[PDB]
Amino acid sequence: KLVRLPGLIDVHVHLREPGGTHKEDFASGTAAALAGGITMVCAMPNTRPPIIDAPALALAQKLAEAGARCDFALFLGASSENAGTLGTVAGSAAGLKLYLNETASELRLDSVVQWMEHFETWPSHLPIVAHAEQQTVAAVLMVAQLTQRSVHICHVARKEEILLIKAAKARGLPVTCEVAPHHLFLSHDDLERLGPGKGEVRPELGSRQDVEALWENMAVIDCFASDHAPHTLEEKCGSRPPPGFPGLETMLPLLLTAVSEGRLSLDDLLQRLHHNPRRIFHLPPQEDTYVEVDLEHEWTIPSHMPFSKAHWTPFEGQKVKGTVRRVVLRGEVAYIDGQVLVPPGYGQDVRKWPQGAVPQLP
Amino acid sequence: KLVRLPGLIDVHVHLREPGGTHKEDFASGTAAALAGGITMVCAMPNTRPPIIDAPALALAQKLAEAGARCDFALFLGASSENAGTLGTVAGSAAGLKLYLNETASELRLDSVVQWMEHFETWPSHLPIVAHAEQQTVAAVLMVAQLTQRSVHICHVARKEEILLIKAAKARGLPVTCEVAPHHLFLSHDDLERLGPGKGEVRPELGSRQDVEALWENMAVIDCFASDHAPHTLEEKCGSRPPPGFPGLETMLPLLLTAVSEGRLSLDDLLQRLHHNPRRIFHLPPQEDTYVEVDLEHEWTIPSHMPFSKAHWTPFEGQKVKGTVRRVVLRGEVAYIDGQVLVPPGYGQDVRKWPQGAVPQLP
Ligand SMILES: [Zn+2]
Ligand SMILES: [Zn+2]
Ligand SMILES: [Zn+2]
Ligand SMILES: [Zn+2]
Ligand SMILES: [Zn+2]
Ligand SMILES: [Zn+2]
Ligand SMILES: [Zn+2]
Ligand SMILES: [Zn+2]
Repeated sequence: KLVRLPGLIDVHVHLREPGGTHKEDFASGTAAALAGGITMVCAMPNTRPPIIDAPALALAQKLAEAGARCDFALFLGASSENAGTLGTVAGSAAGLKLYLNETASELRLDSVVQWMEHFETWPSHLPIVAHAEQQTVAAVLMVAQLTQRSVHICHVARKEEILLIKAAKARGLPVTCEVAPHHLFLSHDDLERLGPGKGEVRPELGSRQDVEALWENMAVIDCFASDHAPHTLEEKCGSRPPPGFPGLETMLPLLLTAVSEGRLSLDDLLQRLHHNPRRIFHLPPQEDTYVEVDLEHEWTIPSHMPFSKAHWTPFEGQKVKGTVRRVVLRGEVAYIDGQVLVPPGYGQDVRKWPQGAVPQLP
Repeated sequence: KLVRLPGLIDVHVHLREPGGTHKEDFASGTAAALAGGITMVCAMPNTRPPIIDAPALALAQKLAEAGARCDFALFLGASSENAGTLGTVAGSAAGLKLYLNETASELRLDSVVQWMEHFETWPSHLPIVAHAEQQTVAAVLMVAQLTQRSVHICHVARKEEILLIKAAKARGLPVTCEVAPHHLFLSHDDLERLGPGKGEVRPELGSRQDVEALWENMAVIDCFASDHAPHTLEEKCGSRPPPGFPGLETMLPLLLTAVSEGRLSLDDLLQRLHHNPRRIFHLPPQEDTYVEVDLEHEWTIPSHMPFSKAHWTPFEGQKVKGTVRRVVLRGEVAYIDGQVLVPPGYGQDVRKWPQGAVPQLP
């Protein structure tokens, strides 16, 4: 009755530690990952302090080693000050994250010249991912070409963006992309229900035509990734709502529902949650690691999933068919039927495994 | 000084056992694979007897288990009689092989309707690969669409074929392809030297414009695979030369030379010899498995490589930069500097590993 899947990978999560641990920490965020059938996560650098230099990465690595319940890699973040300074630690990171749109954070880049500097100085064999919306996609693609290397575009959300990427792929350009579940399963039609606080996310929810274009262009999507971005309900409904949705616990049930409806195949899902994450980010296999899912059980998403400290979900009320029943991680039962059974600290930094270093010429 | 690579995969080898063991057997062919930095091979079904039914597959599996030195999967072959009969054994095979052009073998299909029957009856979640040259590529793509599934095109050799595949990918069609080293590193310009016997291969050597088009369209190539097709020199130079070249021992040195010249990157190589083979064929990781190569050593390909029983090579006289120094397979030293150190029978059928079954809906 159960379907065995390999260990799934989410290349885009915000786990809030250090410095935002009321929103989530490594222990709670990785519990949510395991409950969502995810055994490896790549954590974004917009923490407090942000992971923009070697001391901050060293702290984050120890916090993750002590708190993570699944395996992980940590991104470095590009800043206005750190181009040319990350060479000694770069290979220990998941990749470099460029935040190219609106942020108040120390990740703000004020000029395309700063993007060029990062593309020129970051080691050429290591991943670069970008938060790049609308015309920014075209702009960062131009920088990538000028510097003759690849780029991965995070959370593609619009017809405009997926068609631009499609055209770049048709020209043989080295660009990959990911799409998040909210941009496949929610739209403007849902803003009335969510309200303007809860509904706040970047990239914003798309029109129905945006959603339909992402589905029609599934072939262009290399990865699914949650952009798990936990904030509490008080923050989402307060005066200055921060953008982002929690998503680890709902991503796989939503996508399994689509598989059951024939909207994409099981293989299409596994390419996008396993094989393509591995190959774009050079992430190693996990021995003795698998996920068992039940595809027959129908349930309704509640007002909050059990594990994320966000303690809310924008998918409340959607009917899904697909449940995570058991997760085994490196030979140990990590999750069964609503209970996480590996402690904080069971998870490891995959970039420290011999098989997890990115291959490079001498 | 040495570069560590993951265990490379060759999805297209002819190992001649059962029934052609003067040309190669599992033990000699897998020794050649290991010496070429390959730790997993997918063996084609055009043996004697051909692997076209369950009894023949059972024999071949035991011969491979007893003789193979690296890990493997075995293809089933489509025949004019076996559509609808392979369902119980299909999941144990690498995939189904369709030989769509000229053959005298029991793999000859005489009608496109027989291709349709195979596409309709072979389990939809399992791989199908085709030997399809020139217009046959377009024809089998049509059959795939009619049956709404994917296909993988073997040894793409021509500008015509790579551009057709490029156009299909631009339309979002589920097609992947592989290219063999002889179609990247040899051309018509080499037929004078090779002669009409040794030079016989299918698909035939291309023009210089064919070769240049494959390089220019590297983005369209999903995999490299040798089409290792050993025949003895007596056969190649005799009255009725069979088509095919040996290639396991020369593939990686040729491609490492191209990497050293900047013609493609190390990552481009590893996508095509590791990640994409894994994901197209659902081949499992190999624990504690890696290849160490030396990129500085220049050498000239001799008149025959050490291991293949073909005892000749069409690349004789080419200068290469790139050598396999050490192979470790599942924790054991399998090859060092010209000596194979695992015995016949060390290799295993990866389709019998729990992680090597192709995932499917219940
Ligand atoms: Zn983002
Ligand atoms: Zn991302
Ligand atoms: Zn994000
Ligand atoms: Zn890799
Ligand atoms: Zn062939
Ligand atoms: Zn092939
Ligand atoms: Zn062949
Ligand atoms: Zn797979």
